[PDB]
Amino acid sequence: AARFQVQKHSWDGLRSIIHGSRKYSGLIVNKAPHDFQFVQKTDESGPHSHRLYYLGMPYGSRENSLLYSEIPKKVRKEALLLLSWKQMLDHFQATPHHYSREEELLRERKRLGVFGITSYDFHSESGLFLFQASNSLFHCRDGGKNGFMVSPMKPLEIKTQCSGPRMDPKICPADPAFFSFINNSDLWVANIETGEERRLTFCHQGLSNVLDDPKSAGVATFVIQEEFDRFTGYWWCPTASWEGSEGLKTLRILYEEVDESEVEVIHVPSPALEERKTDSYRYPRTGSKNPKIALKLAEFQTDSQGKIVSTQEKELVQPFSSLFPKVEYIARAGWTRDGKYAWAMFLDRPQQWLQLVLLPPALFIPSTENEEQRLASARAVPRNVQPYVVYEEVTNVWINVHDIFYPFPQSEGEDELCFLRANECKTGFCHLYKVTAVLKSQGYDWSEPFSPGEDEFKCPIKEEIALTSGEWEVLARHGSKIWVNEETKLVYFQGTKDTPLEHHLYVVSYEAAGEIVRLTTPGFSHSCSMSQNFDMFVSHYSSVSTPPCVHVYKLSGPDDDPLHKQPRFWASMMEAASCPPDYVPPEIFHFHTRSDVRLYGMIYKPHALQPGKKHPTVLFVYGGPQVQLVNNSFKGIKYLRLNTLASLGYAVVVIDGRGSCQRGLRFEGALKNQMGQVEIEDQVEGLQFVAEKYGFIDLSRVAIHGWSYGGFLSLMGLIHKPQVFKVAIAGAPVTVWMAYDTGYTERYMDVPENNQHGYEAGSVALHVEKLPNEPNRLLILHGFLDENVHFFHTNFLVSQLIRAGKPYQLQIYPNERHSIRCPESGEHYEVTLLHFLQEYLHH
Amino acid sequence: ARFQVQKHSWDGLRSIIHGSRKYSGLIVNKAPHDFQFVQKTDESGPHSHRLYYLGMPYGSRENSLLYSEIPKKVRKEALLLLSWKQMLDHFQATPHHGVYSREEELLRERKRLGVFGITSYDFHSESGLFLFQASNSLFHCRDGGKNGFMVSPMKPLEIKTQCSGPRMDPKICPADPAFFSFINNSDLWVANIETGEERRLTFCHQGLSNVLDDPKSAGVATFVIQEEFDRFTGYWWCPTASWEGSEGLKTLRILYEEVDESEVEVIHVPSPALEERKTDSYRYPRTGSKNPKIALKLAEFQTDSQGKIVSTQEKELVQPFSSLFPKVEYIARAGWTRDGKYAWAMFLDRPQQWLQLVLLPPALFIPSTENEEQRLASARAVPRNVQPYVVYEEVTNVWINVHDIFYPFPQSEGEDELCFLRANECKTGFCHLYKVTAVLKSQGYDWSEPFSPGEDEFKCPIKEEIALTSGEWEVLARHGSKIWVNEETKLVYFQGTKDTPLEHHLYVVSYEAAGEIVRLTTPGFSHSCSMSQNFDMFVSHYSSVSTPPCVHVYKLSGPDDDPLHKQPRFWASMMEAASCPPDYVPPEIFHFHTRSDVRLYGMIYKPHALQPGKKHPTVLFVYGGPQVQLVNNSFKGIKYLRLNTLASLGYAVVVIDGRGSCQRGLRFEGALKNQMGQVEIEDQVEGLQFVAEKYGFIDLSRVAIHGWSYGGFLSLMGLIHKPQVFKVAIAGAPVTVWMAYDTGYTERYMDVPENNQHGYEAGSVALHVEKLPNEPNRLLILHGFLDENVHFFHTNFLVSQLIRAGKPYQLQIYPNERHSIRCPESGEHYEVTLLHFLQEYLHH
Ligand SMILES: *C(=O)C(CC)(CC)C(=O)Nc1cccc(CN2CCN(Cc3cccc4cccnc34)CC2)c1
Ligand SMILES: *C(=O)C(CC)(CC)C(=O)Nc1cccc(CN2CCN(Cc3cccc4cccnc34)CC2)c1
Repeated sequence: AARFQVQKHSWDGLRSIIHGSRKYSGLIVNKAPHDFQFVQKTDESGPHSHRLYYLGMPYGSRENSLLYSEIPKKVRKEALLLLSWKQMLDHFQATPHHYSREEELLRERKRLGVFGITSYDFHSESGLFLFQASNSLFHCRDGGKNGFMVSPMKPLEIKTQCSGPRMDPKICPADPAFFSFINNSDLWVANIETGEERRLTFCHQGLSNVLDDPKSAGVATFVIQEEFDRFTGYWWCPTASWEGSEGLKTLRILYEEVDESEVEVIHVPSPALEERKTDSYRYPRTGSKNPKIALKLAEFQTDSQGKIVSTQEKELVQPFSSLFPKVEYIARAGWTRDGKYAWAMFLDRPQQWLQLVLLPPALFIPSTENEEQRLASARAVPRNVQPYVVYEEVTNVWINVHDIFYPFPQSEGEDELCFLRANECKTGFCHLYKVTAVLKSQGYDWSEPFSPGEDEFKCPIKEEIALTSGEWEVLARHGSKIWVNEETKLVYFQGTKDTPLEHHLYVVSYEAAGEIVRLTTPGFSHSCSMSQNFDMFVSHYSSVSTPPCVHVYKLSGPDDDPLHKQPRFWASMMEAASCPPDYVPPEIFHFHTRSDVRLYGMIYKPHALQPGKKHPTVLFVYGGPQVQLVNNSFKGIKYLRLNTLASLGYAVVVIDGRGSCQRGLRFEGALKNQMGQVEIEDQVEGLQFVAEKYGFIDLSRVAIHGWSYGGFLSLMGLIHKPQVFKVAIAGAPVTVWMAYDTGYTERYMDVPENNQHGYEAGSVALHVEKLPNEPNRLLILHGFLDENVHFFHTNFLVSQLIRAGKPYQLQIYPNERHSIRCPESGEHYEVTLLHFLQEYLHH
Repeated sequence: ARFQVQKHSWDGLRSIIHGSRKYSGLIVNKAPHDFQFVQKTDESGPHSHRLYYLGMPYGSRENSLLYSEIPKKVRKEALLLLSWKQMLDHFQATPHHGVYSREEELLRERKRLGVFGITSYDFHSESGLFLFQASNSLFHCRDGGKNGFMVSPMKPLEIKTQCSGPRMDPKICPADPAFFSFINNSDLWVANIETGEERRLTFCHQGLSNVLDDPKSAGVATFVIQEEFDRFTGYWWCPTASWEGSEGLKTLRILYEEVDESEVEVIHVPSPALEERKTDSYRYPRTGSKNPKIALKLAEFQTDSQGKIVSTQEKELVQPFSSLFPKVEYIARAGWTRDGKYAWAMFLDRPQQWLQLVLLPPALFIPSTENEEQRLASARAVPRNVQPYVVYEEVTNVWINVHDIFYPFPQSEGEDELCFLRANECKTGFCHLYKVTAVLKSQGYDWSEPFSPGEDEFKCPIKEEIALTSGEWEVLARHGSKIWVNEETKLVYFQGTKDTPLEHHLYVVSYEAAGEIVRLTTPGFSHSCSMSQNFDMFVSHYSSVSTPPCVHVYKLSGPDDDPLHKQPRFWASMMEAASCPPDYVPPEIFHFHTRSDVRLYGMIYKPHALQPGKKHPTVLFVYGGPQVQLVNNSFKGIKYLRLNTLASLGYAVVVIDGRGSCQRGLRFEGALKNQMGQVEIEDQVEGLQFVAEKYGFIDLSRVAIHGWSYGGFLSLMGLIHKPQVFKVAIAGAPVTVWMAYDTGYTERYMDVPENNQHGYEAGSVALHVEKLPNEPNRLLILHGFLDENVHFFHTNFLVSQLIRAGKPYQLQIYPNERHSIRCPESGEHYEVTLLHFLQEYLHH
């Protein structure tokens, strides 16, 4: 019956509430160990079965370092073993003073907040570790022949004569004496033992005008990093070969060569604000030119002493653009484990057609200006050498790039490739298939200019067995992977089989496809890392009510029944923090829309709730593709401010409407070509359901708040439902889809020329006449340095608001990119949110 | 008791502001300007003169070239309104969507030009040639002279070019109007307008793809020169031809500034095409950092009797500019003597406390060459009696204000001396006219021998220095003000504050027998005048606080034997004063004496329909910076209608010209030296407290402070230093960190940062955010995103500091505006926002 009134605090009152909420949280940000490597110990006398390597922030450190824990052979059943974190590196400052533009932008794109060592490459046979640290390259050795340290060793720096940063370092799998890196947009190798360095590619001239120097080798460009989650542009061949009678060893690297010549240039302000300068970006806006791309092959020869004797740039016998004319993007690439084939995952520009293509090294010839030498090379390419399209995925929705492709070893003289593949477009749910392609030879004259027909290189599919099926998903994106045991014929995977609210670890046979066994405990969402010996796994898991823990599990039982190996709790890497007394978990619910679609939501109930009270409500919204807000995992680290709102007496509602992920392609596909037009309808149905079910929602006092897609929908809510939403707080909103990039926008909306109606309807800056004529209903927030949702979106929205004579409030975070990382900015944002709601969320 | 302003809806405030601004859009940029008088030489015709000018008549959406006919006789008992005749037949001078090239766009911003169309023209009276920019190209037309006077609009002929990109700063050759000059891609060109021959004279710009590796320009005024020294050209035609060639060839000369910006810091400012998401690069000398390396050079070319360009030559000083003039940081001004015998330059040191006027004979310049032997031969051939002459030197412990008045007389006494009129402020601390005679005595120099000049090298003996004016008032010599000299009558016409600092008047004094100064303009108005070169007629553009501007033509009439006492007789009107709206109430000017016994002027907009015993919420509208006077007897309804609008809603509006403001002498302006922020607020608070005591209707518990640029800076300073005086601040385009501002402005008033760490720290509001309010809705920041003078950086940095100090703030940005709000939608939104912020938050 009655309306609850939030206590109005002074600004300094709100500062103390926010500072207190964070400072006395009873939770620490990014404390979990990660990037796990299991190594077996081979001392029968010793007490430890394994050493476990990982990245983590040890006790009395402010930065990530390389750590190990000892896994004992036996544990007391009636006792909880907390593994001690041992340092690998002796008192070593990995972080630079107070990063370069290259390292800074990479941390923004990989969503990395923590300081210090953020990744390492590891070679198990040799026990070599390789990593970036102190704006240089370092390495150390542990296990293998050398044996296991019992105290922190000092990491050996790798000296260079190169100018500028050495990026994306990787150990050569065939010979760990060698590693690769990118320097000034070109691929280099070095011998880590001898210290010899050698440039392999010569794309980057190093010209004074950078915009006249538009080619790179081995580099993932802006859209590939930001929209396709690929951070490398080169891949070591896993094997050596032995061509020529001189006894030389050949090592190979597949790399993407890019030319950004025709790609539009935008300027984004640089983080040194006092310098009043911008950085230049090759930013493909929707409908404009993406980079020109090709796959190429770098080869070098080595003697028995490890000297680099010769190097060669090799390219496809006919141009990439001739062989693969419909390919806009290379999503992924790699090699078969025998090095027999390079492979690439190719996408068309509409992102409705994917090909998995094998490329034999024999299809690549030496790069040359000499047309006669090139023709001699092309004449020598055998007729039986060709690309093989071993898999093709087609959809009328869009291809989500799935990272799961596992090719099995071939027999000698076998013209088939068996592989595991995650495929969503077949059933509309991402599932594991065992595929057998026949490598069909047509015979090709590579000396003639090439024009591929329909189904050029297309391999017959002899067999395609569903290992999984149903209205749930195998997780195949954004870090999710499979692990394959070829001894037991088992594939381990993560999925939503038990519930869309929880990630679980599962195992199924790929030989006798049948029973799926769950390996993780229901009531938690799990993120797992499996030992390459399939004897142990780590689970990073949480629930809405329980902060995250990291536990080590032993897979135990008879070796003759590997599918039914039992997960046994073994030891803890990190115990769950106490759920704070001031923190009240949200409650997950579900409802059916008027169209009988099931939606999940969660509610943060006003704290110390009294009956007969209607409370002012904040609808917290993301609502975009590739994200699920509502699941059974701990929200108090990333979304503490929602608990803070509930503590002051706001109800907080979160709805996963149509367009959100982990519900299949059809569910996500509801927003195709009509972003903005359907998401608000589901949000309002959720709000009305929560009001009817729970009874404490004041529908006369609803705020809408979100960031990025959530900022976009906050403005759309005020435009389409001005009687529902009293106020909107729009953080980093997309306001004009024509200003957003190719990779994201075209996937969901097509190009502007093909979807004028959708682009117009979905661009909030073109509908400012429908925004409120009353002041204090709209707050816009934006990081000045945002390289994803450019400040331009807010600038253009403001320009339109002025033209339409509409009021607005604005806050800028001058030192922030897309997400607020600095504590002062984060606190100021939260204080501003509390102040805006207390002053302006009224009936 | 407390008056409460009526609370309106946002759309209510939009209606009030939209209604108010109909009047301003009727009168703003309506005045004709850039006047040229030409006498008619036809006794049969009814007109004594044709008067050319720029104007936007009612209906037109752009400025065009116009003329009016001045009749020989007028009815004494009738007011003649002159007809505005078009020169150009249905011609769009404005480009498509009013989108100018970056060069033309930035020049309009720096010259404060609001109108579209033709904004300037070059005129050659003998030939009747007009030359002007239009439609991102160059045009010309002819009228008067040999050709005779048009009776209907002619079509302007475009000048064809093979040059790529804009042709900037076009000028007619005074010696030969067949030739004109222009700048193309940072180099000086000349062209023959009759033949169409074009020739590049300078080769500073390599045209490299990396622009930052291409840092030299010729003929160009750089960023600080345009923004802070009010100079928009970097070259000067020699007014005469010479004939030193024995093939009967004619030599024409151009003096030009060559600059090297190699060492100057680079900043990026967003470009006005927001959707392109790009910036333009600027060579921005921040205070304490490097200015451009500069030199004066000489471009020569030879022409035959048929007007063909036979040859060209780049010439430079026989010893480097940096050797001859080692303490010179800036070229303020340059030109020639009327006979072309000497180039001259006005040089400033880096502290801007030492100015030199220097003659440079063309003989001191030798051909540019890489060949060291040829250079030494050239240097040896320079006569020993050729040298620079420092004819005048101004020194001060305050600062040099660059005065545009330097009038060299022809050398009618002989070659040993130069007589000149000069405006000088540092001598008495008030800007006054002096007649100076310098002695030009050759020391004898071997120019092939290197020499480092000592103190007072080239310094001329001063034979005579007569004060033509004196007292505690100013001759106006800056920002458009000039003198006119009639050498027949020995009279100099000037504008000044002799009658009152509140009014500009036209005056005349003899430079032969300096004595009585005669005022030619009517008291009770401030006048802006244009004098005929024949001294028979003048125009006055004039207004008062109560009367909108009019433009009247006056005849100077009376006996020719007594020219000093010629009567100004009203002849005709170019523009009558508009009717004021009924709800426009003029502000009231007052003065008061500070506790230190300094007289300060202010004005008050009284709340409309004021009732006694009521205290009203108050807006202190502030600029408070150097080079500006807000309080004078001129019409404020064009630029400051919004102050009347505030008064109509029941706000009191107060304006105080504190110490630091101009038109009160160097000592008064000098009060803020090395301590910007620290004295201006004290005077603002004394003014406010005086107005509250004198007028009795000021609620001192409800005062807002509001200003733009220096006024934005002082709005923040008021909130920091006087938080109990100012309930709210609205800070527009504030300077928040003086260390981020430029060399020319900041060093003049504040020295370099290393010499004035205390003053820079105390005056930088972004470094004192801890003292800004912990209560919301006391601070509104406004800034144009594209501001190329007060960079958005100032607001961005202030916000970054406010966040770190945990302070609340409100922010509005004008994404499509540079420094000043030019778009009507932006202007309306600003004024609506101002009224909303005051109605909601100016309380208690
Ligand atoms: C704003 O909404 C934009 C721009 C930044 C689009 C307008 C946006 O969000 N774009 C976008 C691009 C690529 C991928 C995504 C979705 N990812 C967001 C980050 N997320 C990491 C993550 C979050 C929660 C839990 C979790 C658990 C395991 C691994 N990762 C995560 C992955 C999805 C959005
Ligand atoms: C802001 O205050 C800054 C930055 C834009 C300094 C922080 C500023 O104002 N700078 C500045 C630089 C050079 C010269 C000036 C002073 N001029 C301003 C324009 N003004 C034209 C003018 C205005 C009103 C009346 C009037 C009457 C006759 C002639 N001109 C004018 C001339 C002075 C400021």
